[PDB]
Amino acid sequence: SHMCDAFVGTWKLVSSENFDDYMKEVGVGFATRKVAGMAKPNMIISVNGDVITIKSESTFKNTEISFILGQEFDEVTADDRKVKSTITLDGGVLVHVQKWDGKSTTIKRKREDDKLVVECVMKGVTSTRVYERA
Ligand SMILES: CC(C)c1cc(C(C)C)c(C(=O)O)c(C(C)C)c1
Repeated sequence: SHMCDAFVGTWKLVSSENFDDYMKEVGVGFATRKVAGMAKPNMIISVNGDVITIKSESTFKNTEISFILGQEFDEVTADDRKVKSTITLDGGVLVHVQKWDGKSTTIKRKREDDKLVVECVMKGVTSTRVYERA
C-alpha cells in the first residue's frame, strides 16, 4: 500500500464555496468563470507505482495530470494557463503549487472523514470544494 491510497477513487463535487472569487484572483475571465463555476466535476485519482494521476471530468472541461511527487511538470489548466506545477505530500496532504507569470496559487487536497476536501488559495482568497465518493 501507498500513502496516497486514501485519495484513490472516484469523487464527485458536492459543495463549492468562494470559487468565483478564487477564480477572479487567479485572473480567470468572465465567461470562463461563469461556465467553470457551474461545473460539478468528478475527480478521479489513481496511483500506479510512483505516478499519481488526477483526472477532472465535467461538462466544462476534461483535464488529466500525471506526476511524481516533488518533480516539477508543465500543466495547462482548465482556464488555459500554462503553469509550472509541483505536487508534494505534506503530513498526509497533497500540496499542489502552480507558478505562472510571476504568480502562484496553491491547491491542497485532504481526506477528512469520508470526504475529500480541496482548498484553493490565491493570495488572501480561499475557496473550499468538498467531494464525496461517487
Ligand atoms: C478554472 C480553474 C481555476 C479550475 C477549474 C476546474 C474545473 C471546473 C474544470 C477545477 C477542477 O478540476 O475542479 C479546478 C481545480 C484545480 C480546483 C480549477
